[PDB]
Amino acid sequence: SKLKPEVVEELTRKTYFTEKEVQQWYKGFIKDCPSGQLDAAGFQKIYKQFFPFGDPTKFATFVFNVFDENKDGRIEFSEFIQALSVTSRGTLDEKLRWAFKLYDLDNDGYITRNEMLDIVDAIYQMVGNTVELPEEENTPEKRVDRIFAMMDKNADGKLTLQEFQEGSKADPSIVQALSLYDGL
Ligand SMILES: CC(C)c1c(C(=O)Nc2ccccc2)c(-c2ccccc2)c(-c2ccc(F)cc2)n1CC[C@@H](O)C[C@@H](O)CC(=O)O
Ligand SMILES: CC(C)c1c(C(=O)Nc2ccccc2)c(-c2ccccc2)c(-c2ccc(F)cc2)n1CC[C@@H](O)C[C@@H](O)CC(=O)O
Ligand SMILES: [Ca+2]
Ligand SMILES: [Ca+2]
Ligand SMILES: [Ca+2]
Ligand code: NA
Ligand code: NA
Repeated sequence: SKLKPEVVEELTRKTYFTEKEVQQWYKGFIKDCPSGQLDAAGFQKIYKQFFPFGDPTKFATFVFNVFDENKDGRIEFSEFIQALSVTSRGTLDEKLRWAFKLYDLDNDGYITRNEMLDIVDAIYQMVGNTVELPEEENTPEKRVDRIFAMMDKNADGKLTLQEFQEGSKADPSIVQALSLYDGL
């Protein structure tokens, strides 16, 4: 009940984890999902555990789709560990690029005001009452307006990856959120 040697080596080379950390995360992954394939409902259950005082269902669905690389409706361990690596230990640039993919719902190379608003409304639902909101950003629409004011340099209503990267790095509050390693 362990990973084959070849897979351990492969996954270690593709992530910021060590061999022992990979084998350890697999033990926990298998314990919760014995088949090794996480379903949308199971992934939903996990996110409900991160945010018990809100509704993470909509956001969890968007996240599930992004990191289901091969789009087969299941998150296998290889997809899980690589997602976890970028999201928990990646550099700022690598995290930003996965953040862009999440906001680019149709993967067409632009984030529209409507694509972003859908995600941000999911984020506000997920938080719930667990974050006091300044009045100037107490709605998804207000947050989106501020973001596109800061980042849409050509004012075409869409964000390229270049606009999203430079705009995010300009805001000290965004830089901090994307510069953590194991939550620190
Ligand atoms: C280690 C724990 C905090 C964690 C995370 C996480 O790090 N999230 C985190 C939060 C913030 C920043 C970075 C990471 C994720 C976790 C979940 C989703 C995405 C990323 C990490 C999970 C986890 C839960 C259920 C699963 F099916 C698999 C893993 N788990 C739980 C694993 C644990 O059930 C092992 C099991 O053996 C214990 C038991 O059965 O009693
Ligand atoms: C679960 C965790 C590893 C995660 C994911 C994710 O879904 N990964 C995952 C893992 C395995 C399988 C599938 C998915 C994404 C994550 C990243 C991109 C898109 C969707 C989710 C993030 C995360 C990282 C930086 C951000 F700016 C925001 C969120 N994080 C880290 C969140 C953490 O910074 C929250 C913060 O509020 C707490 C703190 O201050 O430490
Ligand atoms: Ca998959
Ligand atoms: Ca798009
Ligand atoms: Ca633009
Ligand atoms: Na590694
Ligand atoms: Na996408």
